[PDB]
Amino acid sequence: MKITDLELHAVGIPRHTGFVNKHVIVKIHTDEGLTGIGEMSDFSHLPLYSVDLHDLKQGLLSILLGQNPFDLMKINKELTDNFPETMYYYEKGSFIRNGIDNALHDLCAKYLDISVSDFLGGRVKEKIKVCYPIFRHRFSEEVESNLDVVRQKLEQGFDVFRLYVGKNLDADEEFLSRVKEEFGSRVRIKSYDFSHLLNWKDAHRAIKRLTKYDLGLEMIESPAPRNDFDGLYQLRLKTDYPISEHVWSFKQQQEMIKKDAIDIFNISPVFIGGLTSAKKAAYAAEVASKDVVLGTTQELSVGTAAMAHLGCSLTNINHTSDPTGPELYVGDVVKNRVTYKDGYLYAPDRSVKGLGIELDESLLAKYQVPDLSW
Amino acid sequence: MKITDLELHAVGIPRHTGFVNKHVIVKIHTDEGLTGIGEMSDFSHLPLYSVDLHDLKQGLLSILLGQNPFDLMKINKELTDNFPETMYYYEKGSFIRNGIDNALHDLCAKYLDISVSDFLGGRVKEKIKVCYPIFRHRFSEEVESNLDVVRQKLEQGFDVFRLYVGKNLDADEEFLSRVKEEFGSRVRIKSYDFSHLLNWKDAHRAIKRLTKYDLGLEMIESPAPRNDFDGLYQLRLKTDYPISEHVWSFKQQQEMIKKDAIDIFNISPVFIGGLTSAKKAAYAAEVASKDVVLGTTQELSVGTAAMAHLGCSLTNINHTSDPTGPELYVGDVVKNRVTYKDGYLYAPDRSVKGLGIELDESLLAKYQVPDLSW
Repeated sequence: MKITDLELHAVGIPRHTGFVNKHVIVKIHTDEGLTGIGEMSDFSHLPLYSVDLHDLKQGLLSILLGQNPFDLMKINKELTDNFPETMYYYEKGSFIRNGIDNALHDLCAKYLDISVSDFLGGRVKEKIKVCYPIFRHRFSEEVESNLDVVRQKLEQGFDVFRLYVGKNLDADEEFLSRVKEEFGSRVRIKSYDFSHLLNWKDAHRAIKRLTKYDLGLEMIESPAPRNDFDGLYQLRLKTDYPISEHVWSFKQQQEMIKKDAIDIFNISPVFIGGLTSAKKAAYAAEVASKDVVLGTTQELSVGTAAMAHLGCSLTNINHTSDPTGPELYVGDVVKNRVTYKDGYLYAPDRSVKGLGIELDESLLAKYQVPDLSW
Repeated sequence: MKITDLELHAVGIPRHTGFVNKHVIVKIHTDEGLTGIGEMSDFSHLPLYSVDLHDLKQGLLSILLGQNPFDLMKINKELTDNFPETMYYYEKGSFIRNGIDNALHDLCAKYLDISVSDFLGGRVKEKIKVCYPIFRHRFSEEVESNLDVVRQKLEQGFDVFRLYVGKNLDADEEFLSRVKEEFGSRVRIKSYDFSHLLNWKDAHRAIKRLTKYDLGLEMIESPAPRNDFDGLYQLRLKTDYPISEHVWSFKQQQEMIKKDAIDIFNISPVFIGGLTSAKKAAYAAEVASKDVVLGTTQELSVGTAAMAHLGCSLTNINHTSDPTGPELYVGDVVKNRVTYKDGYLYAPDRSVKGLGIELDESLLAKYQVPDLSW
């Protein structure tokens, strides 16, 4: 009923590339003993500075100590007050707020003996279709390797992928051409993701040549520089396909809504500050009669589980989403990881109170790191 | 866990004028036996036709039968599917959806042994400031009577009122002048409500003369015809004070948000289809960095209790609200009515699971009526 302590433990999980992303596993304790778990991921993004976890624990406790975890609106306002939105995609304050708010959801749900799902409005479906990533080709040589990825993942159930483009357009068409002639309708590339790397006119040129390949194309993702609302709008009018963009702040989302700059709002709790903020963003999109899809993150099973519950509760998700964080790592820190089958992300067992994901202390100690330093 | 039946009982409560408004008391039953209660009010508004309750019960049951009350998002989508939004202030389908969604909230909360408050994000405050209505003067003769109302209500704790203006402007200034010289800063008229009766230019003229009296004025309410978004916008730029307007549909709200037509969104669950829809509207306003206030309704304690819980959960309500439905009637159908003290509406006891309001069967039978006919 009352928050009494907080634990912030940093962990580093080696990716299939050897590189290690650092995450923070959150534990919110209470006077009665129940504990809510959460995850602060994506700290491995610019700006090139690291946050002092000792100091962060202290500041977060000063805010949370003695509070009722059920006062989500009150607590989130206090979190936003201390960790302001900045219209920047990778604001570390967002990851921080996300871990806390998500842990509060887990805590409240456990207390009421219900799944986080039932705390988010229930189920509209039990799973959401996701896609597997094919990272941008810099050389036409990497094509073959990516073709194998499609081959391998298709066998594992992933028939839909998202292609990060923009660098070497010739290499992208070759890849698209190769995948079309080898798998045909067996595989779909639901999106061409520009990652804000091109100005809108340059993206328009690329879009015209890549869309010559419509392998179940659903949308064009991030085809303009960050916060270039007028650019997104122009591209939206010149592009037959839906334009999608990530939501990283309410001010940014408000600008896109007011300008009718995009077609699909790509939402991820980690980039907007948690489930509470993500729900607000999804509802603002719903009121504006706009579609939503869940975005990609570097989250492990704890953070991804939150997105699974969120996604299965929304009524305005009619397209393929991107949460595949667990696929980036071999290991994790839970007893049982989230389930992906036939290219779908499943919401955790509704009969299990809380997040439906449990931590494995041995794995936590195994991947533990002293800080979030680069 | 599963909805098994529905009860729709019409009641007519005589107002302090003798006129009787007809409401519908909703009861959603489940296989386990728990029951959720709700209220469908404001049926006494145009259009001049009445809904067949026998048929309505049947249709609503066909939708709800066998469903999990916790699937709020799913159920609300089905409700919206069958009772579409129409951009009309008094759409009866809205009152209908409101009674059902609110009863589902009561049901879910009772099941989890928590107050509806904790099902809405907790508490930001325990009460919200409201104002007492002073209905439009048609003659300068009614002034004296209204002065008594201010006198009487001020003694009862209501130091803030809302004035419905537009008809006889000379009578309005006289009233405003009389109240200022007799109570001074003791009383406040937080709003001049035009009720969509004047085109924006005519409202502008009235606003300029009435604002000569600033008795703690907070906003100008409904100063343009219904759905006149461009008019509201023009008035918003020419009026120093915040412009407020009711939200009756997401399409309407979306237009006002996109155009930045108003300053304050006046939300009432009954006019937008229930707590679930009202939360979405409040969040869309929050994302747009706009304020919200709760509007007036003809609701008894059951419906008003829902607004009390809602209002105490929001972080963007910094002005005086208008829910005073209970003040319109002498009687009601509950064991204990909602509490108003010092001009504040209090959220029901958080320790009481559900809505915090209980029906009184004897009173229900006492005010029962056969239909919603005019």
